Amino acid sequence: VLSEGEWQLVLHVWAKVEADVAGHGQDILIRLFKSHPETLEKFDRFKHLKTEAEMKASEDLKKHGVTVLTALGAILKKKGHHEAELKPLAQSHATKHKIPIKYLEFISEAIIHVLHSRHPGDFGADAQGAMNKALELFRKDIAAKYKELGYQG
Ligand code: HEM
Repeated sequence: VLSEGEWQLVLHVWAKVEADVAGHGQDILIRLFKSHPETLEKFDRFKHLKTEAEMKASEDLKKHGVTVLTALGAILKKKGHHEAELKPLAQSHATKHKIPIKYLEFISEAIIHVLHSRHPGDFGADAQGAMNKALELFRKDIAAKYKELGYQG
């Protein structure tokens, strides 16, 4: 359970992300695909992209980065009370997209790296720890729905 102070650190940096949702979404997905190429293979939509420059040039990738970060921002702003938001996302990711929980750990690492690069003054160690706690809570609650559905592993 995050404390109020931890949530304030999370949402303070997140309000900065929202100034350029699309640039953040591109940077996070590109870092994910470069750091963990098995993730790119899950996207029929993107798996034709073979270089970082091709990834940066893809408008469709930039659009999907916005989709992803808008869903995550709506979850963070619930401060843990996010059951209604996670149901459909766990269901699609487990049963349609076939995304292991581990790959959610990988995207969490990419989010934290990009927030540290773009917002160092608002993303000191206290805020890095709080965001890590918020993304761990996200993964914990998604993993429980995966397990219900027979996909935790
Ligand atoms: C912060 C974590 C993530 C969030 C908030 C998120 C959010 C979303 C949203 C909102 C959609 C569109 C609606 C839906 O299908 O449920 C989507 C689609 C999708 N996501 Fe995620 N996602 C996350 C992580 C991942 C990861 C790690 C992968 C793969 C490694 C992944 C793979 C996909 C795929 C394959 C689609 C369908 C893309 C298409 O063909 O249109 N997601 N995601």
